[PDB]
Amino acid sequence: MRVGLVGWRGMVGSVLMQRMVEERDFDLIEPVFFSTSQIGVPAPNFGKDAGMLHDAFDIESLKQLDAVITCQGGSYTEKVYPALRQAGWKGYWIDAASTLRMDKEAIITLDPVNLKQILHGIHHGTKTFVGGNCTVSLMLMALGGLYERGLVEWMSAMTYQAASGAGAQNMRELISQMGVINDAVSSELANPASSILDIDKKVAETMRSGSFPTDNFGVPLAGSLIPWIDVKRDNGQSKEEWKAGVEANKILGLQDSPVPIDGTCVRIGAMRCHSQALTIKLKQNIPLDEIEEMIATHNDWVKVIPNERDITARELTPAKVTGTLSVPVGRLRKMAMGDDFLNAFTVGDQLLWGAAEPLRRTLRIILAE
Repeated sequence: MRVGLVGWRGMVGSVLMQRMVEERDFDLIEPVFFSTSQIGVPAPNFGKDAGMLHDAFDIESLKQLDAVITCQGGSYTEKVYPALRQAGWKGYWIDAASTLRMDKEAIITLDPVNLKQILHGIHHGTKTFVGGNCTVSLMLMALGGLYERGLVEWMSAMTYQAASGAGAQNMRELISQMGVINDAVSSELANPASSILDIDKKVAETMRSGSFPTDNFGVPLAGSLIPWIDVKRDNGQSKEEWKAGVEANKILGLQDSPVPIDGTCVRIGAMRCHSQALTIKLKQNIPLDEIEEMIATHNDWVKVIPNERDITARELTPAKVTGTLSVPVGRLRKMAMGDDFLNAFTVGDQLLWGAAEPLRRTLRIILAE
């Protein structure tokens, strides 16, 4: 099967390859790599020889591919996806960008959760599959048990989003900022007896000095947070706080009867793991004993973390999760407001499940058919 990869050198594109190499995905497909900067040059060899690089903007070149997995982003998809369809391409388009997520002809992929919805589409046309928003898919990879059973009346989400979400450049800024802040009070920290409030004062001035590296975020992220992600919408939500409902239901396939979901999406200085604090409103007071099972059983990556202090500290943090496909969820307890009020805190790598993993898995699926 002739599959082209686009935007594969990018940040997501890279995790995508690492994983395809790990799962030997390259053993069931004839790969063709795409670039926009220097066609003709040899192509990467992750294991097998894949010839040269091809023109990612060449509609004619793509027409000869059965599959296209692009992590090249929206601006690319907007031009090339259309051009490719109208030119009669009936092949499979596996995209990471949000562009086609809300299109009728496109299925948002997250099999662990919606394998059903995917297979229907596979046999019944559907050639355009898009991955879901980093926040939503990690959320579902944790609360998959409850949702799949329509057990949820509504959910309130307050997030702790990693910088990776914004782009590679932002991660760099985050660590530069952390650097710039230590640099300001480096010595004073050494002297175990300096003035704590003086250390603070400086740190504050620094983050405040225009010379603080904020070209990518606009304001400081390290040592602060930004209670707004993406563009403002008509009502009060941001497109980030919005992709929540619309996209979540689409997957759950329940748009004319959708579970209410809203909350505040905040950026915190974490590298690549999104974290969420959910106020889950269930419909029927269910024993926590059973919520854990439904949850724990939904898929092989969600991991329930005993609501015990010490272990939660080791286990439910960006620190532990980053880089892994594990999706911890803990602090599971009924809340001060009724036994149909379930509290839950989850951590998840945004580059894997929140972006790349679904894509490669989807391929393996479409193949098993």
